[PDB]
Amino acid sequence: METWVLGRRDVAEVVAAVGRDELMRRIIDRLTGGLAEIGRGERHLSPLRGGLERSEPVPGIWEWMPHREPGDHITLKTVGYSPANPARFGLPTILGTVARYDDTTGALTALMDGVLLTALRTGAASAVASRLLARPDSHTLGLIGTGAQAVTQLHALSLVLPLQRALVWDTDPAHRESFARRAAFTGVSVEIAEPARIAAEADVISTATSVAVGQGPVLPDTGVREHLHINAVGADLVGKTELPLGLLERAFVTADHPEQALREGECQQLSADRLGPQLAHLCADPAAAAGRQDTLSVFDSTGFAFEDALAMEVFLEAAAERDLGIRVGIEHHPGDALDPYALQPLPL
Amino acid sequence: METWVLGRRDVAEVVAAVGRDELMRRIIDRLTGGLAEIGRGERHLSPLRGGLERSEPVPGIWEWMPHREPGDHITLKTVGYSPANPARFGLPTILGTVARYDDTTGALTALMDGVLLTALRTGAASAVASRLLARPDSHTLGLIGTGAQAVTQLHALSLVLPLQRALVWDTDPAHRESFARRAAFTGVSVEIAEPARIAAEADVISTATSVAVGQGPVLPDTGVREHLHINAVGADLVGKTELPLGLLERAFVTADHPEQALREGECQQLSADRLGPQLAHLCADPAAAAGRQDTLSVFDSTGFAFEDALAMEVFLEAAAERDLGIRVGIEHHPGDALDPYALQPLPLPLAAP
Ligand SMILES: NC(=O)c1ccc[n+]([C@@H]2O[C@H](COP(=O)([O-])OP(=O)(O)OC[C@H]3O[C@@H](n4cnc5c(N)ncnc54)[C@H](O)[C@@H]3O)[C@@H](O)[C@H]2O)c1
Ligand SMILES: NC(=O)c1ccc[n+]([C@@H]2O[C@H](COP(=O)([O-])OP(=O)(O)OC[C@H]3O[C@@H](n4cnc5c(N)ncnc54)[C@H](O)[C@@H]3O)[C@@H](O)[C@H]2O)c1
Repeated sequence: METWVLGRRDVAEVVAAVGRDELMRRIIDRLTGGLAEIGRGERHLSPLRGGLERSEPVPGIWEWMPHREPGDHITLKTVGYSPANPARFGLPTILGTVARYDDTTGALTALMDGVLLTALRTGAASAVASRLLARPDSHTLGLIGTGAQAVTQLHALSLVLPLQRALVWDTDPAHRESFARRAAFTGVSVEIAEPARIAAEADVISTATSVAVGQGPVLPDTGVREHLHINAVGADLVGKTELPLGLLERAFVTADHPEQALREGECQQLSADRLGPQLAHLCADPAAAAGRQDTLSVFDSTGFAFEDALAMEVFLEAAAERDLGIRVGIEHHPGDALDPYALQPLPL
Repeated sequence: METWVLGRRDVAEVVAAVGRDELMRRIIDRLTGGLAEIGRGERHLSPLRGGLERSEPVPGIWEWMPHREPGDHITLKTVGYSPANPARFGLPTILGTVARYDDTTGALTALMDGVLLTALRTGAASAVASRLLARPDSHTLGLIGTGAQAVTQLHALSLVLPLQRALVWDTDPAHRESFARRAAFTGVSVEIAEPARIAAEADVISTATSVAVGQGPVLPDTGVREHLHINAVGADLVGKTELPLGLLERAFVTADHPEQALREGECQQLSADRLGPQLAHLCADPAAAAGRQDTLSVFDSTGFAFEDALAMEVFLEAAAERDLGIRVGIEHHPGDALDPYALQPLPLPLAAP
């Protein structure tokens, strides 16, 4: 009968009441379970996303990301990547919303912020992959790109690895200099370091940049620690990549969603037959993976809508428990299903 | 900064304030103008829609339909086709919503009902096509399928043609028997007739059925009037058609969106090279359909997002005039754009507890 809307105030209230670490852990755990279900064939990857490329102000994309859970509900995330937003408008680069529709009737049942949820599930996905593929004694995290995603990359990874420090870089000096402040709550010490130094000293790296098509790589084609694990998180336009080919070619590479990664991930640079097993496979059999901790690995992360559905369920469970959100009758359900004009009662 | 939400009460208030006839005329005018722009090369057809097919309890589909106006905004209609809804749940078959996103920032700026808007723009499109291709003195309308769309097909067509009566059929007796009451506001007399009589007597027909994949036609190929114009409106799943092949083969056929129609319309049955000029080309230059009023013609209608964007503008102009809708901060816009955790929860009390 009415759409449950959770906007920014309620989302803030969930975080305040649950706690950042606990919320992140719930999302890590949900994703881990969901990916293992996919890996056993009990659930299935989302369809490929689509989007509309926008050339201005600077090149970006607005995308739609559906996922169906048959007999239950459809999730739709709608999300912009607008890399001029922070400096031009004081808005995040990544701006979106997540909707849920009843699978049986089509009715819009819930709608909420996608900005926070996106950042949380993206950190979580890197944590799932890094727990499997990073050495368990990893002490140094490298971050290339210190914008929004970097915050939750650090946070999530601090929950699953014994991180002592983060070596960080961004092409924008103001964005790298403010990272320590944004990261303070994790307790991981931050040091600004050049990409060459990050590549050489990190045990684990996340790359999460707004680099343009034709502007990589964001790390040099260098020698790295033999156990290095990299989460390649930047992803937006077709053509956009962050890692040097010569590094990728000697890595074990696991995509979150192989078809989508081959279009918009690092796997753009590779043949399909060069890809290792997908992340869900590793989640269903963590022993396919553990043996790969000690050699070079890359998690090619594009994000996919099932992750959004799961993250949304975490928020919906917490909100329901606290009676958060409002109810809005958005869709018109006529008094007679066969009469679009049965709008009664008319106001005044 | 916040999303403008026009929900069910506000859409109702627009209909009440503007009136059903005027609202539909505005939408007719707006679609005509926009289609002409496409026909002139000033604007472009929407990308092909996407969807997720769903088999139970009866096969339907949930679709997304984007249309971008570069530098201004992106419209997205999300809409379900679920043809067990009226009998099982008392909900319309077609259920959806229309959203607008700022093209520059990606921000969700507006969200509104898509149920009414869809019915209105779908009637309007048949009026646009029928004003071009039906005889101006058409008096008898036929309707095959007398569900929700059939109401606005009659309404819209009554506004552009001197209709005196409607001959109507549905496979569900209860649905064809309630059509007179739902149509009464148009003034057009309604009589139930079988499809063969409709085919023989109508000057203009609209087909808007929930017929299943592969289970057409819904109208037989038997002795039609020479000048008949048909709006083929049913469209959901790939494989769904309503008209007989033999009829289409001898008609002048115009699609609203050729590539889309070739996928989901009657044009599934035809080759691309056998289509007439698309509807946009006819709106840009009505002479491209010179003479076709007096011979067999088919408008193959599937719907496309630009139509929703134009209908949505009509509603937003009316709702802005009357200060309608609510404003809801749905998207999180952290004070520091690079800090997803820069949230602002309500402040805790200062005073001793
Ligand atoms: N994998 C996923 O699931 C997923 C989800 C959300 C976002 N993303 C992607 O992550 C990327 C970053 O998003 P964000 O929200 O952090 O954006 P952001 O604008 O907040 O941060 C991006 C940072 O990258 C920096 N940068 C640009 N080019 C660089 C380079 N060559 N080297 C180092 N730094 C550079 C920018 O100055 C900026 O600080 C985008 O590509 C986005 O689409 C991926
Ligand atoms: N072209 C467009 O732009 C557009 C837009 C909206 C809806 N549609 C489509 O129009 C069709 C009707 O939608 P609606 O909202 O009116 O649905 P509805 O369920 O309200 O009505 C459809 C009617 O078709 C009847 N029917 C089923 N099979 C039939 C047959 N063989 N002969 C006669 N009647 C039959 C049903 O009993 C029902 O009364 C659907 O395919 C829908 O997806 C098209």
